[PDB]
Amino acid sequence: GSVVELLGKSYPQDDHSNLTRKVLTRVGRNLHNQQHHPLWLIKERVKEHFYKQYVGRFGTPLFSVYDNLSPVVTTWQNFDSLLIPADHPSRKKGDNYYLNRTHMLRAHTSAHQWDLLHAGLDAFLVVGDVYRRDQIDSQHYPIFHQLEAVRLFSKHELFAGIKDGESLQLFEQSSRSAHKQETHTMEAVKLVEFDLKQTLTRLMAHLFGDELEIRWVDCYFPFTHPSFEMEINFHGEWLEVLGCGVMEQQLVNSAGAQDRIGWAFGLGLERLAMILYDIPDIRLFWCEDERFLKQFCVSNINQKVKFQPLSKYPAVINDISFWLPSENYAENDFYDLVRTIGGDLVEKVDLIDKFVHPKTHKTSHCYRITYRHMERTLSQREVRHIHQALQEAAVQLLGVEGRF
RNA sequence: GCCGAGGUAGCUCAGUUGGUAGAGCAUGCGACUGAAAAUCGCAGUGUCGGCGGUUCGAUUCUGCUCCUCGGCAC
Repeated sequence: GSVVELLGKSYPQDDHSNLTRKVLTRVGRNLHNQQHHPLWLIKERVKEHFYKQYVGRFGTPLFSVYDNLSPVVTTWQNFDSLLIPADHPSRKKGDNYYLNRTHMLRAHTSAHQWDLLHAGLDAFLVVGDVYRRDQIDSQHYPIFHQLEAVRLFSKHELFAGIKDGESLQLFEQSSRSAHKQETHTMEAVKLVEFDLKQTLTRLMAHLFGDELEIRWVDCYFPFTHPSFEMEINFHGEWLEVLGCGVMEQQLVNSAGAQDRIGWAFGLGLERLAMILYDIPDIRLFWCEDERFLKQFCVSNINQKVKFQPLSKYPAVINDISFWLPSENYAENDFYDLVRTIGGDLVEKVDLIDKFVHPKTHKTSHCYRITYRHMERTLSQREVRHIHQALQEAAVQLLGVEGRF
């Protein structure tokens, strides 16, 4: 192509330019907004915590969210503004999706970190979709989303609530130790790290509970100094969820906060929403079968769910109707006998009709049992025995008169 | 980035030693039922992944690509 139009804009090409048809379809999909989409939950699920938990100044929260931003970011943005050196590994063409040499599809939300600073925000969140060209397996995929967050602080406030003897210039000419920026102070550092570590420890528990195995491991980031990587154990093996550290000053000073300090952090909604929901193969996140997108109904974000596998095989539906016996009979009783008699491979049951006979005045119910194996395709003959093993069981043990 | 397996009716797949293709589950009408299910009778469906190539003729053979799945690995 001579050019490529993405969002009311067309971009030239070159040996950098490498966007595939496949990938491209996705862009603008903005999944972290399909409301009842796991990814979105984690957004308010996280948007909320911060709303309640923090509010600097009056009733205006300090963490102002941005959930709809242009993935198509310049280059200076995604790399340069974050002090990322030239020829740095992560600038490999076969890792990033470039439109042209100077414009690409943000590899990380950390790309906006600079603009927002410059602007005026001193505290914010950015939830979006990002791309990274790579494999496609259980835990990796062309496209995913990130929730990034950032907070700054005032020199007369970082400390403040301290034995008010202001002999604490939030930063000097020291030196970069594996523990602080050459232009930072231990007291200042140790604090925000606490806040950053703090805010995060707090935020996690809120989401997961307080029975989560979590630790910090030291790491590296071109745009943060003390860098830590929050990992979370579950299933027996420790998994990872985010990246964070204080903010690199140069980065800040360059922007519009020559006299401030702060921390940044961005997490992977797929990662979180995967443990928090027991969805194993990231890919599923792009499934459309009701059997999926719905498992995440709930009238409350903070509510919890536990992914039901979901077999991609022919289902074999049968119906069973019976007249109800007076006085004793509750729905959940019949839902268990089904799940008891030939259960384990039922997937779903629905009440498809409540008929109150006009003359006998006896009630009838019609349940729709959706048989469906997870490994093979089930035959009518294989099933029926099960269904039948419920017709002569539903009677005896439930006290119904079987319309069959 | 590399190595292997594949893209065929809604879903899962089989087949044609090359002459435009099926089985199970699902779907539609009839009977039965207040309405269903099961049951019995009848029926339908696919540009057989996209582009070229060998051949009288390809979904079946070759060459490329796109996509999917898996295994190794940056």
